Amino acid sequence: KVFGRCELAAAMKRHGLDNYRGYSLGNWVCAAKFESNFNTQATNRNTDGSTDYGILQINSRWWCNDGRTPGSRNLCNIPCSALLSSDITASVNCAKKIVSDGNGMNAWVAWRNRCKGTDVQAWIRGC
Ligand SMILES: [Cl-]
Ligand code: NA
Repeated sequence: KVFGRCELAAAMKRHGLDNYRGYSLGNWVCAAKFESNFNTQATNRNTDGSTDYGILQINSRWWCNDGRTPGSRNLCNIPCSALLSSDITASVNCAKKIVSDGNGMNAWVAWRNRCKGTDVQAWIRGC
């Protein structure tokens, strides 16, 4: 599915992402907008052979097993296919692991380049 902004904010809140590890909800909405355009089926192939999956574009080099990323790890203990459903639970639970791993939300390329250092609370305005 492709979420609307406030619909996704509400779903992320129901999944406990709001203020997770101190990151307010707007951070997560901004990250999803710029990673995937709020699209649970988004995929992106990288020139290192890894792929980014799902609404938070979680990458197969470290976080999920797709069977095709040489020498990679699977720290979320899931197949990457689980990140390509319309239910965001697997993405949220893996994001919670990622964000607790030692670099916070800096693991997300789109967040660190396009969200961090902006007024991210604006992403939940009107919701
Ligand atoms: Cl604004
Ligand atoms: Na992997």
